[PDB]
Amino acid sequence: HFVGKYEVELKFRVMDLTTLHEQLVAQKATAFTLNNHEKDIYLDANGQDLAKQQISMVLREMNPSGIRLWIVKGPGAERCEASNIEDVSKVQSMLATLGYHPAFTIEKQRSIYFVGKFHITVDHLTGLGDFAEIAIMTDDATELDKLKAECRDFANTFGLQVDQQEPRSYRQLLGF
Amino acid sequence: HFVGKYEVELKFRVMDLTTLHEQLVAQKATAFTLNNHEKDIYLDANGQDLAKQQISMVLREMNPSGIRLWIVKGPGAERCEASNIEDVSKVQSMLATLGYHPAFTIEKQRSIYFVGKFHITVDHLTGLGDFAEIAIMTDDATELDKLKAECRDFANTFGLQVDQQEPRSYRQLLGF
Ligand SMILES: Nc1ncnc2c1ncn2[C@@H]1O[C@H](COP(=O)(O)CP(=O)(O)OP(=O)(O)O)[C@@H](O)[C@H]1O
Ligand SMILES: Nc1ncnc2c1ncn2[C@@H]1O[C@H](COP(=O)(O)CP(=O)(O)OP(=O)(O)O)[C@@H](O)[C@H]1O
Ligand SMILES: [Mn+2]
Ligand SMILES: [Mn+2]
Repeated sequence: HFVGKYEVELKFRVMDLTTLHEQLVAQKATAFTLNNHEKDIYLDANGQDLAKQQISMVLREMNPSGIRLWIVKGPGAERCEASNIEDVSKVQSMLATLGYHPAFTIEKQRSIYFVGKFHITVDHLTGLGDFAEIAIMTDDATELDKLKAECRDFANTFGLQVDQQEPRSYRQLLGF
Repeated sequence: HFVGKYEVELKFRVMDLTTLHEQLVAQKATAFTLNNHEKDIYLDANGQDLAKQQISMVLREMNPSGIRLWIVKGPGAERCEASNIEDVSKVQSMLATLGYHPAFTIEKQRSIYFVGKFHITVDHLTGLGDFAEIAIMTDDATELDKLKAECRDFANTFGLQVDQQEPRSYRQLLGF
């Protein structure tokens, strides 16, 4: 379900979890992972070299699913690739050797559902509240156009409205 | 078997493969991989940033074992860390995003054996000949001299003499 170099996404603040969950129930959404605590360590060079290029690099641990990912996001906000990793500390030390060191951490509760080709990701962050992201994976930049708007069609059928859209990343929201 | 941020290693030209193999049987070596094709893609930044720090970074595929490794050697002597990865192409693209691109590729045939704490590799490189590496990984910097001396003793035991020692790396031997 996670194949491709691009994650076409639309993110929204969620005003009621009840109606969101009813729609998930309505549309026969498949649960992939539910209520995982996700801890994301963001790494950068000592002069913020990656952020100066619109790139984020993260080591993510998700519990209790046990999933560990190395993620490189950017440049831009569709480009995203990740790799499952066995050992977060081994990868972190290897990256430190290359000059990347922890810069900050973002924690969240996350659930991920599927409806056909769409991912619906439901997040809760301590300060900030509830969010949902509609996303579609692709490997072909030559098809990015259709997908977004389609995340918009799906989001339109889903009760996630423009007035609630949130274009900022979590690092942007948190001042990192 | 492959635990540590330090790797003590001695590489030898092999003048007599028959003696080496006969000693592998006599010493009850266990084969970890036999006659694998190993393709190593060396990666660096456009300005050779890693080489300038005596760091090498490799994505290795070994067939038919199916082992895939991301390896960061250095900076300088005796430092090496590796992680298993599921997909070379995927990590390669991730590293390309960070600015590291294929600089050159080395191919070889390699068998890897264990005798107690020691690793013995038997390599053949088409333009160059037959080599064997004797190696021990550790996290402890205080024993590196002892371990290297143990490797040299161990090697003599396979008919690999002090005078067949090869301090140059394959990348150096191949003009990279
Ligand atoms: N279990 C899994 N296996 C493989 N890849 C996965 C995965 N779970 C997620 N991914 C991939 O890794 C990417 C991670 O990106 P996101 O989770 O969207 C960052 P985020 O925390 O939402 O922050 P942002 O809004 O601040 O950018 C996903 O787009 C997806 O492609
Ligand atoms: N299956 C595995 N799991 C984890 N680590 C491994 C592994 N196989 C090998 N490694 C580690 O990664 C290192 C890779 O380095 P080498 O294979 O020595 C590069 P090389 O091709 O020999 O050229 P060189 O001449 O520069 O040494 C190994 O020495 C080993 O310590
Ligand atoms: Mn996201
Ligand atoms: Mn070697």
